[PDB]
Amino acid sequence: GNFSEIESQGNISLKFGFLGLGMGGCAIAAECANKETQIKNNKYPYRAILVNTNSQDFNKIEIKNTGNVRKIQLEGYEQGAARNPQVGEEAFVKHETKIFEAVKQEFEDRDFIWITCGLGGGTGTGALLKAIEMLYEHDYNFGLLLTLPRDAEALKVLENATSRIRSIAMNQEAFGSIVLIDNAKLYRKFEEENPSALANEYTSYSNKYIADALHEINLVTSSFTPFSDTHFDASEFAQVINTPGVLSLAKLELKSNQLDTENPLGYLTQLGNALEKGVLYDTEREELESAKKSALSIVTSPLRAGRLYNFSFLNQMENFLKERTPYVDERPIAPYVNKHTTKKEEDIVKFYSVVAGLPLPKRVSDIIDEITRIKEEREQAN
Ligand SMILES: Nc1nc2c(ncn2[C@@H]2O[C@H](COP(=O)(O)OP(=O)(O)O)[C@@H](O)[C@H]2O)c(=O)[nH]1
Repeated sequence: GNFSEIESQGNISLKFGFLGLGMGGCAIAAECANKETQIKNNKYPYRAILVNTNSQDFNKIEIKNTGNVRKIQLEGYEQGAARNPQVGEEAFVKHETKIFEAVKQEFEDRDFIWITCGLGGGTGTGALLKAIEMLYEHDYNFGLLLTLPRDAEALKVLENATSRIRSIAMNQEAFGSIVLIDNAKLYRKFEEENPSALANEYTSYSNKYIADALHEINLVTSSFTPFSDTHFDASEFAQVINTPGVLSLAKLELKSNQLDTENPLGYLTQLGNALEKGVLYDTEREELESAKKSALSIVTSPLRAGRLYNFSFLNQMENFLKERTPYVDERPIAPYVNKHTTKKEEDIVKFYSVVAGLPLPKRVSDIIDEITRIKEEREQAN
């Protein structure tokens, strides 16, 4: 996932600000913060505030960019394995001042704010609600970068995740989009992608994967030249990110030969399958049919551009997104062109879509059953 080439003649759309909450919540934000880029004067375009109980792992987290990040610790809350949300609630409150004071300065120019939290835990999970109130009462443009625990995480944990999802989904109107991350999915992906890899490389993989996923789209929307008036530039992007509800990012890279306008069903399926198999969490057609906003950017070389971006294509795409999200306000099928392209990736046609205003995924539903299975069986034994 190297962007050295693009970032050079490219540029970001929004200046994100990640508010870390808990071990995992800070692991991601920190990962997003420690991102060097070839952009114009700003190796580290992202800033973050790591808010978590004083632990040995948090006291371990390494930061590359000094000054763009600030660790905030909470005394007398070395919870640990306890994993009690309410506790994490008091902690954030008892230091509410010492925190916001750091948010009022570290984010004096952040177009958006990603409340990165690891659902299921106790610290982050608990403060996740008090953190939203803070950024809300102080009029900010924030979103929710949450992660869905896996089954092996045991009962208790799952109960915590579910507890907040419900609270969130019912107050989603009070803030931006919710970039849900399915740890179960990513975990199951890392096994396929790298079958030989060891379990000690997971987190790194995911964090570095979630960071690039979020960063890649932010870079694409404002690093290429449009082929027409239909745009999905920084301005439009900012919209999809401020719309309440879950957000699903999709990506698909194909070759010019593979892509056939005469026989679209061939690749359309892939795009339709790649759109269902989100980058961070799986989503079915049913859930997409209730999306408020959509967008699909196509990036390719200057030569394959004029040839590919014909009348038929543009429509075939307009129809694709159409059947996928019939109730979307507007379907900006904005095709872009990249001049500074490598002849190696010359015959490549990349896709980038962003579906917002989506309902809760099927995963959260499963996490409700896995908790039910346990509780029920725990009594079927009595
Ligand atoms: N993607 C990712 N998820 C994590 C990481 N650390 C923890 N998590 C997830 O977040 C959940 C809560 O763990 P953690 O954040 O350490 O608990 P907390 O510190 O009390 O908020 C776990 O069940 C994990 O699934 C991480 O580094 N990366």
